[PDB]
Amino acid sequence: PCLTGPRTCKDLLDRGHFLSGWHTIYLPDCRPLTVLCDMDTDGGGWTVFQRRVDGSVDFYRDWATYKQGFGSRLGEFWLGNDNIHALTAQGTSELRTDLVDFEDNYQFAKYRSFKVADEAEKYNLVLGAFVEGSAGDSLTFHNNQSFSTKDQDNDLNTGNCAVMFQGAWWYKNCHTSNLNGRYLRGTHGSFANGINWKSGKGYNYSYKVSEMKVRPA
Amino acid sequence: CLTGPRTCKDLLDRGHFLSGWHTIYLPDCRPLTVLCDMDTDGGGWTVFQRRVDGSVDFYRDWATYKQGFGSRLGEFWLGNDNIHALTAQGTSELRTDLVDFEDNYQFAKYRSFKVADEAEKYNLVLGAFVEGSAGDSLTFHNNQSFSTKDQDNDLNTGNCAVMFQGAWWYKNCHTSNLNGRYLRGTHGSFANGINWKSGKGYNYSYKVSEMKVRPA
Amino acid sequence: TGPRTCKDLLDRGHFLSGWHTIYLPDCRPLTVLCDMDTDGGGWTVFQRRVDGSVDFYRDWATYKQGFGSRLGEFWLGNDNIHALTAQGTSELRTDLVDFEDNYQFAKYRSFKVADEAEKYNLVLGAFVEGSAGDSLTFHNNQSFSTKDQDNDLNTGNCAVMFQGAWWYKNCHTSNLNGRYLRGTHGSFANGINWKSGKGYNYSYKVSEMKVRPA
Ligand SMILES: *[C@@H]1O[C@H](CO)[C@@H](O[C@@H]2O[C@H](CO)[C@@H](O[C@@H]3O[C@H](CO)[C@@H](O)[C@H](O)[C@@H]3O)[C@H](O)[C@H]2NC(C)=O)[C@H](O)[C@H]1NC(C)=O
Ligand SMILES: CC(=O)OCC[N+](C)(C)C
Ligand SMILES: CC(=O)OCC[N+](C)(C)C
Ligand SMILES: CC(=O)OCC[N+](C)(C)C
Ligand SMILES: [Ca+2]
Ligand SMILES: [Ca+2]
Ligand SMILES: [Ca+2]
Repeated sequence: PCLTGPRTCKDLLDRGHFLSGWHTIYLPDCRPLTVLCDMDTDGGGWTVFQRRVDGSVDFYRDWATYKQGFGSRLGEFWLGNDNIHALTAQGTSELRTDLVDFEDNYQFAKYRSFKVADEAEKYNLVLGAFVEGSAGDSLTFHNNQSFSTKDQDNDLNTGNCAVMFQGAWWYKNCHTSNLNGRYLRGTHGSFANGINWKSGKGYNYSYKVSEMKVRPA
Repeated sequence: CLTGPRTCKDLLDRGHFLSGWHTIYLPDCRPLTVLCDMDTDGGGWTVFQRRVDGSVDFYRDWATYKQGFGSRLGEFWLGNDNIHALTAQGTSELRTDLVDFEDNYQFAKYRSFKVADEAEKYNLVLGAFVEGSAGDSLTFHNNQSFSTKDQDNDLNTGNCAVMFQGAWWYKNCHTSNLNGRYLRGTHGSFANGINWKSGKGYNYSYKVSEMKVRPA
Repeated sequence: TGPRTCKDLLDRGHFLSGWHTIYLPDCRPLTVLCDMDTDGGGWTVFQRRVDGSVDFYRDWATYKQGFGSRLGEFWLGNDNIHALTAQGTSELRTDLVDFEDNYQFAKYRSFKVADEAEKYNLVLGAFVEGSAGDSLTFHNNQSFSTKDQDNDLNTGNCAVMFQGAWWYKNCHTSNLNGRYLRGTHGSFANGINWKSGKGYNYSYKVSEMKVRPA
């Protein structure tokens, strides 16, 4: 009953589910997990692990919360670090980042591979090559970095990157990207604490939509 | 049934951490797709009422409140038969969540909450106010049949549901009216909005409202 | 056996609109959107525009298999729409909203689309009623045209001029798969347009196309 069923969003597309939405796939350890499949963007078949859309969900959360995931299938959410690792351990998944502004401009960025280690390794980020994408690289800077929340500081910054830029991320010292920052709605005066992608709209603009998704590379 | 999930609390305990529509099995093993709020106040809440944008007409008749109405994609009332079925084993709390148009949030938690069957006209059986920023505006409605425009069971020589375009355990008539008209903030009209008297009062209609239960 | 249509589901006490799985006459599952509210309820919805978030200017293979998101806009796909209609008599119905929240509709006694061999050909009954007027009878007995597949009768490219897919003739009175232009637009007839409704220069806020047994 675990071997009958699907294991990625790509499988489901291959089996003729053409509509984006929440489907259940089976983890490599046979745990069933209800994921969001984007069956439309760039060929379709993407499993979506992060999604901001309207600012309705608090993303300024603690380690246990980022661990297990939070939010709503009906809106915004983080799939959870255990799940993101589970999905990306064994094998090779490409990463697509899709973004939108409040002026309705669509941007993206695409990476060759994407993997996060387990909690023992603080969900460490293993990033392949920037392939292309009109949003430009603002993730490579964050390669080989542990992931930090406000209540657990694993960055290379003598202070707390998560309290400062008000998010949660593979911070370094601190970031060129902050997709789990505060939903600030466009141009903001405050520094780099919005849904920010430095090479995109920069440190003072917070996107309307953001999605981070994976697909078997 | 029986092994599977009985409540939204079960589903959380079993590792569904994301809010959303899941199917649970009632005290009678009838399968029921409900909305689980896996986030608020510990999570594990089954949500039976939701206003969010004003897209759904709530000024409806008895048969409609009976069976429920609305959309999983937005606003809805789970239906009185279902709400009764859900709280029959009268040991589950009520939380009322409310958001204004400046994103200021408020709430009100009650220690038990139960509605009788249609025979007893979905009478409201409410426990104690425990805590909450909304102030308490539900108690006043304890031990009262539920009325809709076409089924007048209030203590008011007229038709309360008509006079406040809603449906409720109306007395004479109300201090709370969460099924009233989606009036969008301050309104001139009297007490016919999504109103909670002790909250923002008789002339302010909230942006969001949710009524949810969980086993104590 | 189980759920053949959204009407079945309503008859079984699913009163809330939303995505349910039903069983096509071949017995293939399909998760469809049920509108359990409008005009008695029990409608299976095969098209929906709501906010302009999804690109509808797509190619034949894409309209074939469907595209979009259960969370928003989408086209159920022509194979599914054919599967969905052909076997029985389903009764089309269109719901249009303009930006001043004015509501209009049209209803048709029957609605069917042929298979891909016949170019998903539109086979349409008579106008029952509709305050939107009738901007679709005009399109009866016409193959589907995508920007990349031209089967229209303007030897120019209808789909390209107006950017959308439809059973185009020479060219259109309705264009519900056109560009989400947000109300009044200067460009000609390339929005979400229904000619007898708010005409060739207004693009609705919402549009839905849904079917139900007669
Ligand atoms: C991820 O970051 C870690 C730090 O947490 C990086 O580890 C460091 O890697 C350098 C070389 O890249 C190591 O230097 C080597 O070791 C000896 C010193 O004992 C030196 O003499 C050798 O010549 C060699 O340079 C360094 O020791 C090491 N630091 C730590 C803290 O272990 C690691 O390289 C990063 N991983 C990737 C794939 O980038
Ligand atoms: C930080 C965060 O995730 O919010 C919850 C705080 N808690 C669990 C201590 C009440
Ligand atoms: C008021 C309301 O809930 O609508 C139902 C009335 N009827 C009979 C037209 C369906
Ligand atoms: C709109 C709705 O579902 O209730 C009225 C019933 N109708 C329209 C079939 C008479
Ligand atoms: Ca530090
Ligand atoms: Ca009375
Ligand atoms: Ca031509």
